[PDB]
Amino acid sequence: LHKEPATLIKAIDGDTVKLMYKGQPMTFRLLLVDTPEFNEKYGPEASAFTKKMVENAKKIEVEFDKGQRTDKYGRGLAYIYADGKGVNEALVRQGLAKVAYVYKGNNTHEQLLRKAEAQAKKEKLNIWS
Ligand SMILES: Cc1cn([C@H]2C[C@H](OP(=O)(O)O)[C@@H](COP(=O)(O)O)O2)c(=O)[nH]c1=O
Ligand SMILES: [Ca+2]
Repeated sequence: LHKEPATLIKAIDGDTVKLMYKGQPMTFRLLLVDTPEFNEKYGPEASAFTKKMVENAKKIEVEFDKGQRTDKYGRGLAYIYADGKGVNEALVRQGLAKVAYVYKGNNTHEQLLRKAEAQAKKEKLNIWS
């Protein structure tokens, strides 16, 4: 897989973000994770965490997996990085997302994220509390 440039347009919630990618505005949905919706428990904390991560970043990158790059809603499906750090993994590591929506052929970072989830669950963090 390879990292490509993008710039923040706007934070949306825990696992969606609006980015400019190849010069066009797109909503991105983070692969392999699921944050609570804003109205659910840890929803607000998940949104705040992703917001801080992407807003503070000097450099946002998007990384597509091997499979479909857009979902049925026209959202881009990617791993997103903020100053080289995985947002997807950071959320799971902090117990603010669950590994989820693991579809065959877009699952390159599955095992890396499951290892993160295990540590968050061990630490009883947030969702796992
Ligand atoms: C993360 C992801 C979600 N989706 C679709 C599946 C779910 O369809 P449904 O809307 O019919 O439930 C929805 C979950 O996204 P959200 O968790 O943002 O709601 O997004 C994909 O198709 N591919 C993906 O990789
Ligand atoms: Ca969600």
